[PDB]
Formats: sequence, C-alpha cells, structure tokens
Amino acid sequence: KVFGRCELAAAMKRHGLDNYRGYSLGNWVCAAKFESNFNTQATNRNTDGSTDYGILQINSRWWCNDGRTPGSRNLCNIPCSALLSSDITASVNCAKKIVSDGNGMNAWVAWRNRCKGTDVQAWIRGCRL
Repeated sequence: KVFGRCELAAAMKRHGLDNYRGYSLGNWVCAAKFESNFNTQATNRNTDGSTDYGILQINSRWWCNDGRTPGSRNLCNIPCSALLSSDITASVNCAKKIVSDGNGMNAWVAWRNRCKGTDVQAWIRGCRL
C-alpha cells in the first residue's frame, strides 16, 4: 500500500507516534517519505547482506528476522515480512523500540540527512488530524 501524506499522518497519530520520545508527527512522516516514499512494500538490500523493510525501512540485522541475515538479532520479534503489510502496526511498534534505543531518530539515515533540523511541520500541514 502506498499511503497518502495525510492518511499516513493520521494512521501514525492513531498509533501513538505523535510526540513519541519527543519527536513530533512531522518527523515520522518525513522519515517515511524519504525512507520508502510512503510505500509499505519497499525493500532495499544493504551491502552487509541485511535488508531494510517497509515504510520506515527497518533493518533485518537487528530488528526483524528474514531468514537470510546471518548472525542478526530479531529485537522486534517479528518476521521482516510483517513490516510490509498495509497495516502499519507492526512497523510502528518496532519503530517505537528503535527510537528508544538511544540514538533517537538518528537511526534512520534519511531522517538524519533530510528531515533533521528542517521544518518538519510542513509534512502535516493541511491534514485533518
């Protein structure tokens, strides 16, 4: 499923991401836009053999199990496929643990390079939340 901007903002909000660990909603939406282009089915393989999955591109080296990333952990206790569902619940739940991991949102490279320190409120502008 390809989300629309405001539809994703409302889904994230409903799933408690707005101001989770101090990150306003706009951060989360901006991260998603640059990580997956709002596409829940997005996948990208890393040079170390791990793969990033979903709307928030969660990495199989630490967070989910894909059965082909040797020596990886599965901290979110989910198959990585769960991250690709049209229902974002699994993605949000695992994201909440990632952002609590200590580095905050800096865990998401696109966030750090493209969202951080920008006017993130713009990503939720015009939405009915």
